[PDB]
Amino acid sequence: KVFGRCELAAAMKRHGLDNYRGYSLGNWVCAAKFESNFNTQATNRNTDGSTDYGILQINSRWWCNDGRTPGSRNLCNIPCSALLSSDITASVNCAKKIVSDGNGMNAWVAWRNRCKGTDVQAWIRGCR
Repeated sequence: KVFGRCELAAAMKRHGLDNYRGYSLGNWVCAAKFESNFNTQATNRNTDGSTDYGILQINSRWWCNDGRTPGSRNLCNIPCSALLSSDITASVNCAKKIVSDGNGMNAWVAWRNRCKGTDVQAWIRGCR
């Protein structure tokens, strides 16, 4: 599913991401924009052999199981395929664990390089 911007904002808010670990909703929407272009089905292979999955590009080395990643820990106890669903619940629940792990949203490279320090509230402009 390719979410609309305000559609994704509303889903993320419903699931409690707005201000989670202190990160306002626009941070999460901006992260999803630049990690996946709002596409729940996005997958990208990494140099280390892991893959990033879903709307928030969750990594198969630490967080989800894809059956082909050396050193996998599956800390979010979930198949990586579950992070590609049109329902963002599993991605949200795993993102909550990731952002609590110590480095905050810096775990999302696209957030760090393209959202951090910017006017992120622009990402929820026009949204109810």
